[PDB]
Amino acid sequence: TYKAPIERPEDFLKDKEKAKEWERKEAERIEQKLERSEKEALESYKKDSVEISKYSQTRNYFYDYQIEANSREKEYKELRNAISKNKIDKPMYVYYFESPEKFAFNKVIRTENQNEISLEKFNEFKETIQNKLFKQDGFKDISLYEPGKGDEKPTPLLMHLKLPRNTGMLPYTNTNNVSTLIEQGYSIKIDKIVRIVIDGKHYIKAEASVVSSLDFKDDVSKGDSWGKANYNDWSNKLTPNELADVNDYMRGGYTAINNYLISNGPVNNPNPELDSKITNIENALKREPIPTNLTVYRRSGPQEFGLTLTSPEYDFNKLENIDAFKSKWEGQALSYPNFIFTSIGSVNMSAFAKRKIVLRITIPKGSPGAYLSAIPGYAGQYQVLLNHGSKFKINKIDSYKDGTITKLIVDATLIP
Ligand SMILES: NC(=O)C1=CN([C@@H]2O[C@H](COP(=O)(O)OP(=O)(O)OC[C@H]3O[C@@H](n4cnc5c(N)ncnc54)[C@H](OP(=O)(O)O)[C@@H]3O)[C@@H](O)[C@H]2O)C=CC1
Repeated sequence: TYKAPIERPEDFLKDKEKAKEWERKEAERIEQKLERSEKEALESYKKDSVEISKYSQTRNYFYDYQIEANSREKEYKELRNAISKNKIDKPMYVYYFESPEKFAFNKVIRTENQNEISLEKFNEFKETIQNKLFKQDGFKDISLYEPGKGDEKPTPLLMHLKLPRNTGMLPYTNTNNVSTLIEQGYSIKIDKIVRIVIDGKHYIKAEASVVSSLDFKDDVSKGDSWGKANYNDWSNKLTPNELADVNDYMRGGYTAINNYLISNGPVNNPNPELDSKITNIENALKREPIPTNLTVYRRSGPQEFGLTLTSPEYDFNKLENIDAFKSKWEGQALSYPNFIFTSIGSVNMSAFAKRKIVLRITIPKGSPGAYLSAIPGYAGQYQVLLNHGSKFKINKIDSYKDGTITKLIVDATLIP
């Protein structure tokens, strides 16, 4: 067992004194390990925390070149480096106030004036967050103790998150105060909710845990290394016909196959030649299932969400359309009759430049799928192909501006 340079428990609980005392000692310790470029970036964060954090959330959805060209990128990289420089040797429970809207809870838990939360609102929230996984991204300031009478409590919802071992964590001094920065970039599940009391006021204390997954985002190189490490031998695991049908599908056969599946052709107008191809691709995706929890990205178009390019509801530049889309699709299961093309990379691609929906899918361990880019000769970038007839539970929808165009990020989980 590793002896920490500055000893602490996994949870400081309500002990603000010992927490701040440890946070000050560890801010001082890490300061010494930091680079000038990193220290300078931490000074840039103090002043412009909101814009720097908003950037770190949606930076990986732009083109590879737009990332290298952005004036906010070096600052992101340095801050990322400073936090990643101090990975925790053991877990740490962190505390932060969250909006219930972060979990698609559109109802008011309790007003500022109100002290009580009703059983009705408590149970409705529990029903909303239960059996779901929500992605948490971008730079965030967190607390190392449970807030008390004297501390700032901006929402009736308190997140009590267990950050696992090797999580990047950066404690730092900001004038007289001390704070801890995390980059996030993980799936959380809320296991239990408790109605706690802080200074004669009710608060929902959400017990959250990190459900580890691979998320390469814009690091398509690291993902390509992963996919090839696991799927460089996938071709030899298939029968000559399975490989032939997989190659044919990837080399342009996908159009006839997916259109046939979307139109319910196996029932309406059966094509036995296409049915054999489908049977073979599906079996090939079941040979070596996704070995670890893997986050994939899909540039989705309007028809996938019952819309058209001419549809006024697809204009996400009008807020009313984002609200309408969120209302209709949050908490809903999205079925794909066709095989699904996804990438290990979140970056924008030339062929899907106009696609206003980014489908961020969390593939759980053991799901049918394969990294097809481990087979040369395919138009697609860093592809992972998901089985036909897959269901995606949309947990949360977020917007962002890809220049003039407002686009959506749909946080979906592949349902087994
Ligand atoms: N899209 C991506 O993020 C990725 C794509 N690729 C590559 O992109 C190329 C073309 O792929 P792509 O367009 O994604 O392939 P699809 O088979 O998914 O889509 C082709 C057409 O089908 C429609 N469509 C797709 N899914 C549905 C659905 N469930 N219901 C209704 N209509 C649907 C699309 O319309 P609409 O868009 O309006 O729904 C589109 O016009 C291939 O070479 C592939 O390898 C590779 C990796 C990732």
